[PDB]
Amino acid sequence: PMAKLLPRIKKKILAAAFK
Repeated sequence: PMAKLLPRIKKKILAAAFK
């Protein structure tokens, strides 16, 4: 998607994975 929102979500998911 042109919107960075979805890639950002993925990045946040990886961030949430960082425990």
